[PDB]
Amino acid sequence: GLTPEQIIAVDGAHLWHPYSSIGREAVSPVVAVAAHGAWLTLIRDGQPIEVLDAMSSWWTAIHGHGHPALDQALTTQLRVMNHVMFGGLTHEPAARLAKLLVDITPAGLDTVFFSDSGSVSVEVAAKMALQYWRGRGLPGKRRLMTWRGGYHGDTFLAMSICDPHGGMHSLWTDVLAAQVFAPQVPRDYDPAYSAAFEAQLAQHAGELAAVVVEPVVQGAGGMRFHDPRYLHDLRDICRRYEVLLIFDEIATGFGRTGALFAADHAGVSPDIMCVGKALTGGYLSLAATLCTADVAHTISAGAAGALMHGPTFMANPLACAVSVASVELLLGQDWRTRITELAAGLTAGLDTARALPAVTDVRVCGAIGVIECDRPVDLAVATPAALDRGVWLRPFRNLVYAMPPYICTPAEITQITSAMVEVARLVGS
Amino acid sequence: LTPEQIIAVDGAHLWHPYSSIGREAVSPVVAVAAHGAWLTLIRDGQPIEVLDAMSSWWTAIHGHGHPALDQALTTQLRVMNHVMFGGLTHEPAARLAKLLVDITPAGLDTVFFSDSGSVSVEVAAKMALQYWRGRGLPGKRRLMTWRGGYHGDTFLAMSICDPHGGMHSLWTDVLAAQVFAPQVPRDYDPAYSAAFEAQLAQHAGELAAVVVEPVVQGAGGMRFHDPRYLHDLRDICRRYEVLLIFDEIATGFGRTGALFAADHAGVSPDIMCVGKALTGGYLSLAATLCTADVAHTISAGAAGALMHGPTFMANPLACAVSVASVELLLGQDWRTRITELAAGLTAGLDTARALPAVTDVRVCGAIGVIECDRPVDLAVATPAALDRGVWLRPFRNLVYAMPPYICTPAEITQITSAMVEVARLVGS
Ligand SMILES: *Cc1c(COP(=O)(O)O)cnc(C)c1O
Ligand SMILES: *Cc1c(COP(=O)(O)O)cnc(C)c1O
Ligand SMILES: NC(=O)c1ccc(-n2ccnc2)cc1
Ligand SMILES: NC(=O)c1ccc(-n2ccnc2)cc1
Ligand SMILES: [Mg+2]
Repeated sequence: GLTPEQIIAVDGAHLWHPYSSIGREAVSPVVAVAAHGAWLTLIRDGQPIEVLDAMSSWWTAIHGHGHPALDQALTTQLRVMNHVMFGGLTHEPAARLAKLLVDITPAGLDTVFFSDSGSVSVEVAAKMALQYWRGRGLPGKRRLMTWRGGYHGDTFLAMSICDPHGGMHSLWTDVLAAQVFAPQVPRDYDPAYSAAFEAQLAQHAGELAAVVVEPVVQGAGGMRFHDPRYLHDLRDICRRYEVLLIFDEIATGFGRTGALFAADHAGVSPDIMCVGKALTGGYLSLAATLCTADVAHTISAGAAGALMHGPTFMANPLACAVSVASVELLLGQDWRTRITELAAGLTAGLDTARALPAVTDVRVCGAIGVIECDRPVDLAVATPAALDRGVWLRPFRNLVYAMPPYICTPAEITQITSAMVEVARLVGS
Repeated sequence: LTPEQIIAVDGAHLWHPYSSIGREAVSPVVAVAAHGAWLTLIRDGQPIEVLDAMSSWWTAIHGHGHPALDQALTTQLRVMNHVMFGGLTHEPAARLAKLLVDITPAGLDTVFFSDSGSVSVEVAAKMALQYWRGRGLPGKRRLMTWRGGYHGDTFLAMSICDPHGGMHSLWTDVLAAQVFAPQVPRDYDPAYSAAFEAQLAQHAGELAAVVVEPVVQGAGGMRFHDPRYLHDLRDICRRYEVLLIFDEIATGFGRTGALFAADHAGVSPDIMCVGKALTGGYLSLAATLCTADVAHTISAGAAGALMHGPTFMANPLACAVSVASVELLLGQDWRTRITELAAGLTAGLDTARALPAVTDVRVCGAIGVIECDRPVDLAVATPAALDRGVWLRPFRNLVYAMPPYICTPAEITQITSAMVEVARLVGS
C-alpha cells in the first residue's frame, strides 16, 4: 500500500510514462485513485476530486469505466478459466469474439488473428501482406505505402509508416525501413489528390506489398479528418494495381466516428484490418488483425505454410470475454443515435471557440471534438485549467481535443466542451 | 457455444500461433476450464482433467485460478480498471515498479511497462539506440547476439532470432542485418568467449547492444549454457562500451532455479526484459528495465524522452495481478520449491536416456527436456500424453515441460511419465 505522496515518490524515481523522461518531467503526473463511469478520481493538492474522462483514457473507455456488464463478464470468466495457451487449444471466448468480429466488420474479412496490442496487430498485418505476395511468387513486393499525417504504433515496423515529423524520423536516420509516403491527405475531397496518389503508387507497384492508412480520421498524428471518398479511391487503386489495402482502425473502430467502423462511411472493405484500443471497452490490452479468405489461403498455401507469428497471450480468455461483452453492449443499443447526439453536443458546445484569437479550426466527427490552435498548448497551464473545471483533458501540440465515453450525458458534454473552450482562451492569452 | 460449435467457428475464423487457416493437420482441443495445475479439455465429446505441463506457454507459475491472484484482480476491478498513463500515475504501477526494481539484478532502476514480450524487446532496443544517440554516437545502431535465440515476433525482435529457427531465409531483404556469434555451447569453453570478443571487437563502433537469453534459450531449442558465459559477456560489453541486454521473458521469476537467470552469474545487464510469468499467466503484461545512467542519457538527449508509449501502458488490472503474483512468489520458499521440482523432473526423466530415439535429457530448475533424434509428430504425441492425463506440446525434436510451481511430487512424476511414454512412441 502507498499514499498518493508515496506513489509520486516511487513514480518519479522509477516509472517511465508514454513519450516521457526520467527525472526531467516539467510536471509530475497526477495520481488517479478511482475510475467509475465517465469519471476519474484524481488527487489535487492532497484531495480526491472527480473529473470527467474527456479522453476516454486514450480512446479506450467507450462504455465508461467499471460498467457493470463488463465488470461482470470479466468476473464470470475468471471463475472458469483465466487463460490457456492458444497453441493446440481453443476456447469459447475466442470463438465468440471471432464470430462477432467477422460479422460486424466490413464484408469479406473472414479470419481473425488475436494479439495483445495495436502496434503488434499492425506488424501482424504487415507480415500477412509480405507472406501473401511471397505466396504469390512476388517477394519483391515488400514495401509499404501510406499518406503523411499517420500513426500506426511504436514498434519499429509500425514506426516506418508513421508521419516522418510526428514520428520524429530525424532521430531514427538509418534505422527504419524506407517506406513510400504520399502527401498529407486533404480534408475536402479533391480527385487530383487521388490521381496523384495513384501515379505515385503505380511507379512503385512492383515493390509494394500494401497501402496502410487510418480511415477517415488520423488520430495521434494530428486529429485530422478526410473525406471518406478517398478510401473508395484507394480500394480502386489497390485493386487495379494489385497492392493490398490495409485499414488501421485501432482508433476509429467500434462506433467512434459515427459508423461502426470508419470504412463503413466509404462503403469499402480492406484486404486486412487492425482493431485495438476500444476492443475491450478499455479494460485490458487486446488487438486483432483480420484478413480475407484469399489472404489467409494464399499465406497458408505458400512454401512457408503458416503465418509465422504467435503471441504468448494470443486470444487470452479474460480479455476476449470482456471484449465480447463490450461489443454486444454496443450492438445491443442504438449506438448510431448515441454517437449522433454526442457529435451534436460537441458541435454545439465547441461552436464559440471559432471566434477565439488563437483558434484556427473547430471540427467534430462522431464522438470526436477538436479545437486546433495556432500555437503549442502549454500543458502546465491547460491541464490545471481543465481540472479546475472538473475535466481531465490532455492536449498535444496545438490541439485541444476530446473523445468522450459514449455514456456521457448532455450535461457532461456541456461540461467537457466548456473546459475545452476555456483552455483555448487561455492559449490566446 | 457447444464444443462442436467452437471447433466449427475456430476452423473457419481463428488463426493460431504459427498456424494455417484450413490446412491444420489436427484440430485444436477445446479447453473449457482451468483450475490449479489442471485443465479441463474436451476429448471425444467428454471433459477430461489433464495436467498443464506447459504452464500454458510458460505463464502459469502459480497455476490457474489461484485465490490470491483472482482476488487481486477483482479487488482492483472494483476501484479502477484502467486510466491512460499519459499524465496520470497510479498505485498498481508504483507498487509493481517498486517490487521489480528491488528484486531484479542490481542497478535496474527504471521500469517501462508494455503489453507483450516482443514489444518489451523493441522497447529495449529503442532504449539502446536512443542511449547512444544521446552520447553522440548514432553509428552504434546494430545488435549482436549468439545463435539459437528467440526474442519475439515483431520485426526488430525477429532480426535477433536464430536465422534458421526464425526462418530468416523467408525474410530476405526485410529484416535488420544483425551480428551473430555461433551457438553458445552447454559447457564452459574459454575459446568461445575469446572468439565472441574478437567478433564483437570488429563491430564495436556500430553495435548498440548485445542481446541474449541468459542461461536458458527457450523457443529456439531449450538449450542450457554455463552461466559463466554471462560473466564474460558483461566483461566484454563493459570494455568495448556496448550495452548488455538480457531477455528474461521466459527465464524470469524463478523458472531456472534462481529468481532471475542472470542471478546464476551475479551479472547485471544494462537493460532487461520480463514477461510471460509476470502476471502469473492471467493477463498480457511485460516490462523493460534499464539503469539510471541509460535513463538519464536518453532523457538528456535530443528527444529528451524515450519515444514509446503503448495505449494500455501500465494497465492497473494487469499490474495489480502481477503485484499479487510476484508477492506470492517472494512470500514462500520458492528456491526450495524449484529445487524439489527440478529433482522430480530429473528423477522422472532418467529412464528416457536409454530410449532408442532419445539423444539428450536435461533439466534446469523447473524445466525438463527430452531431446529426440527426429522431429516429434504432434498427431501421435498429443493424444498419447492426453491418454496419460497430461497436456504436453512438443516442438521440433523436443519433448519438454515447464510445470506450474504448485505441482505436487506426484503430479510431476505423472508429467515425466507421460513425457517418457511420448519419447518411447517417437522411437516406434
Ligand atoms: C493507438 C494506435 C495504435 C497502436 O496501439 P497500441 O496498443 O498503443 O500499440 C496503432 N494504430 C492506430 C491508428 C492507433 O490509434
Ligand atoms: C515468449 C518470449 C518473447 C515474446 O513474448 P510475447 O509476449 O509472445 O511477445 C520474447 N523473448 C523471449 C525469450 C520469450 O521466451
Ligand atoms: N515462436 C514459436 O514458434 C511459438 C510457438 C508457439 C507459441 N505459442 C503461444 C501460445 N501458444 C503457443 C508462441 C511462439
Ligand atoms: N497511453 C497514453 O496516454 C499515451 C499517450 C501518448 C501517446 N502517444 C504520443 C505520441 N504517440 C503516442 C500514446 C499513448
Ligand atoms: Mg459525478
